[PDB]
Amino acid sequence: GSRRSEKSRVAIVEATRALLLERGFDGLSIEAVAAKAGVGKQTIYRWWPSRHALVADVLLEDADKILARMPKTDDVTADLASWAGTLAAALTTRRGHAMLKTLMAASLEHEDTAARLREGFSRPLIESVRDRLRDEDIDADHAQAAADALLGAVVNAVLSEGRSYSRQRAETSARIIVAGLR
Amino acid sequence: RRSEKSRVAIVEATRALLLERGFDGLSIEAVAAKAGVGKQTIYRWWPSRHALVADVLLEDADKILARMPKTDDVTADLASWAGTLAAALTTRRGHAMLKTLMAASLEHEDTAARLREGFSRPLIESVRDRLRDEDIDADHAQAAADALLGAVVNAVLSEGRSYSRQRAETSARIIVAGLRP
Amino acid sequence: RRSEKSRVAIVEATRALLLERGFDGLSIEAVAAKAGVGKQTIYRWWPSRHALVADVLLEDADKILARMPKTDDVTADLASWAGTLAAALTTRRGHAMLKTLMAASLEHEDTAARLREGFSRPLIESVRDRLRDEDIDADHAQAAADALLGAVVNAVLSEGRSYSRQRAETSARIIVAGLR
Amino acid sequence: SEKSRVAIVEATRALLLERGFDGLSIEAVAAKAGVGKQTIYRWWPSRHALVADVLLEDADKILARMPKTDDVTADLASWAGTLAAALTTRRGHAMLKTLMAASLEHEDTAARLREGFSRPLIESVRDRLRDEDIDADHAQAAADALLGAVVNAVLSEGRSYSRQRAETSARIIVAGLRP
DNA sequence: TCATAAACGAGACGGTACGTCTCGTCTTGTG
DNA sequence: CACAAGACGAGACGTACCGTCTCGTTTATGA
Repeated sequence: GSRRSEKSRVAIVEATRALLLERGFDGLSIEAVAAKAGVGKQTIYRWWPSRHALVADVLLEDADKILARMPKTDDVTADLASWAGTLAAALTTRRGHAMLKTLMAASLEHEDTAARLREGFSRPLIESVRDRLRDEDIDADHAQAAADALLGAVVNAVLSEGRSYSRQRAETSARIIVAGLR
Repeated sequence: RRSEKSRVAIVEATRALLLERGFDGLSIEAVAAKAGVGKQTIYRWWPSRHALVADVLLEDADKILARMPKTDDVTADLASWAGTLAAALTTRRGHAMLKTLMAASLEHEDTAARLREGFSRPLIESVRDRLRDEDIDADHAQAAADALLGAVVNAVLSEGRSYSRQRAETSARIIVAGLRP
Repeated sequence: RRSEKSRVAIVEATRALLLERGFDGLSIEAVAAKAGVGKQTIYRWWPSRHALVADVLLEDADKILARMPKTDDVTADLASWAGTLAAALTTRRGHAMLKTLMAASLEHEDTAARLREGFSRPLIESVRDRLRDEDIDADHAQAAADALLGAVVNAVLSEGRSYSRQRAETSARIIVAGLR
Repeated sequence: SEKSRVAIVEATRALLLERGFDGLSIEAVAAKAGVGKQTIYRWWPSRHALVADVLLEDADKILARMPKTDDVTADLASWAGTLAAALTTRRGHAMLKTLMAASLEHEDTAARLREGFSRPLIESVRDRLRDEDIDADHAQAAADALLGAVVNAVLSEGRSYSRQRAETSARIIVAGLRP
């Protein structure tokens, strides 16, 4: 029997990406997506339960555009500093920013997509950090509070202030936090 | 003139509705109906839904903004303050205020500006000032404050209730310790 | 509170779409658009597409209902009344009206009752009364009226604007002759 | 495949009974049969065309042959009375309503239904009159008048319309055909 | 002491979007 | 190698709110 149209799925996904880019999450209608992709609304509803699941699936496929590798060296401070700065750079590009904003918005509005987006974004970042500190044998309570403050520094700053938030502050926060672990 | 009864009604309905349905679930018509008011009397005094919500949050600002204790141990102070903040953002009310502050700020530029003035800026200021009351270099105070507030706010926003005073305090201790040569 | 003019605009728009679509392709959204109005202005004041359409039909009763001529020649009068009726159901508008009236009525009984009370009944009453003048058994009058209105209405419902004045008039002539 | 074409018709029939016209859906018909709706669309554009075929295959429950004896008034009265009974039975009223709706839904369908129902009734009357050397105009007008009376009346009033009324209109019309 | 204008409750207005529904065509796997 | 099962583009359905705009109807002085 009939099966899902790949062409329509691709068109929907791409149209959503574009509309978030030019309008934001709050500015996104299922109707606009359908129009822009030349599909019927129901082709969207058939496969996704909401605006939120659609948006989540669209961000997740772009998750590599934010998660860079964690550098491994004898020098742990410079590793987490490079990691923090690189992530900051990523989160202050036009789409890095719009991606973070959208990600926050969708998470606030629906718990399921917060969880999925977080296994897509939050968790791998924090685990890069905890893994890196676990290499230097740091008590997990501490490695946790540390990963907390390093990622939180960046994500919170980029959400409060905009693209103006510079690498340097992130790298500084990485240095302080790391030196705190004696 | 202006009706105070109507105003308190509207603000109270906006609070209760924020609490029960979150920001995305708040409609003006709902606020009006629960307040027994005509919705025009909401548009007459507030330029938008976001500004109204902003006002409501600011009026509640003292539930979240706590004064930095200034004793002899900067560590115990910053940790006291962090755990206190994390405890205050962890009740249904504090949490709802956090989520709302975020949603509203993400959607409206000037509402973001007001809420940053009323919440983010003073909270960064608390930590920053407290470190510049010793003589930590300014960049280091910025970055440290960035990290403490960052830890608390992003954690609460990620794990809600199951965030603890303890992790926020420990985080405070690690940051402060990273400031001693 | 309730806007006149919005109402007027919706009734005219409805008339237009029925006239062109007709009842089966009548949508609220097309009406709203055509009338420069919000849907909810239609939904607020009308429990159904049928009650809307029925108000629109009942306002145009005058276009169809005509006074019964009363002369010395009852044959002449019923011929004229019927030919005048069949003329008015053979116009673009009158025909679209009949189809709509019948379509609307089939779908809901309250609608059929309101239209039968604003249309069928005054016409059969017109005929029956005209014959009650000339003094005729009730059954005969009734079944004569059934056939005078019936010939016209069912001809027009079946074939369309190809139906004629002549046929209606002649049917009248025949029926009345038959009451001799 | 014409084994499917038939299994669809009686399925539409069966359904059309319990749901009536407005509540008919190609989807439901495809479901009752062992068939994908595309099979139904292979032979019919729409619901109206299919309902129309069902009805046409059941024309004989409505139309009955014109009696031809030595008494025209009796023949026509009999005809009109029989059609009148047929149109106010219970299934007959429902059928008439479905026929009218189906016609209103689309012009092409109103034409097929007129051609298989209205037309042979009219022509049965015109022909029965042409057998008595009545004028074509007068035979047509009398036809319009008898069929018209019955059909219009059953559409306007319920199933309460009676044999005697149709019969009476017949006697009146025929009486009026005399010099 | 009234009359008088503001602010008010109510809620109708032209609109946008929602999420559901059914139509008639298009697609694909299996029987 | 035809066809049931059903995905698809289209677009109307009736509902919920949006922000604007009348409506009478309180009120609270200051003429």
